[PDB]
Amino acid sequence: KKPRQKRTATKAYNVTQAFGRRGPEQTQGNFGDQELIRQGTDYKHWPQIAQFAPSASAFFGMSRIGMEVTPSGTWLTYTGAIKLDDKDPNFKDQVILLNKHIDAYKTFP
Amino acid sequence: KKPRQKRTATKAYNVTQAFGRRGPEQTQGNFGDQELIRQGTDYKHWPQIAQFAPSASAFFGMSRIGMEVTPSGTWLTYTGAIKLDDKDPNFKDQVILLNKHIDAYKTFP
Repeated sequence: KKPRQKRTATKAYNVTQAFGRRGPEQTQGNFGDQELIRQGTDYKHWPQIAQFAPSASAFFGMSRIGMEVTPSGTWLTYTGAIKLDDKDPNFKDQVILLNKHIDAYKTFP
Repeated sequence: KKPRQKRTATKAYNVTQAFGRRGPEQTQGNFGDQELIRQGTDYKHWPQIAQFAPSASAFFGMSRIGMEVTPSGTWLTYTGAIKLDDKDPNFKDQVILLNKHIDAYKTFP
């Protein structure tokens, strides 16, 4: 189907199916509690997470972009940081929501 | 206008105006030669670059997401990698196009 970076997780094709298991390794995603993992973009608070994701123009404009070649193939690398607005009246709710998903897999039964 | 991560660069609002000057530091973008800097999404080969940009779902599914509280504010950190298809006949040209823009800023004021 679609290249991995263009996939959209849903209830029918979830975060694990599209992007693999959450874990600690540099190759793994770490974001998502059990609800977000099974629902993807169907998750009730998805829009509040998607407001932090970069447009294509911002992805290539804000990030440090590189190319790394490994035994698995050729990779476009990306790093960066998005500053939350502490004058956003939703700031405190945004922190709480991001805190619920970052490394949430560590607590899974 | 838009938050930084949702901005769209164009000739009318360019990569420097939207995302700041290219540079070597951690929250400095390093991507784009003078033509892409000037034109943003009006760049003639923008679709060949944007094919590698992640969906919101993939950005939060693939990336390693962190939160840092520093003297400057609260930051959402992100790292990851997007696999190129080395079997795509277009692979060689994709690599040339990306490398044209990665760290181009080092060659001009």
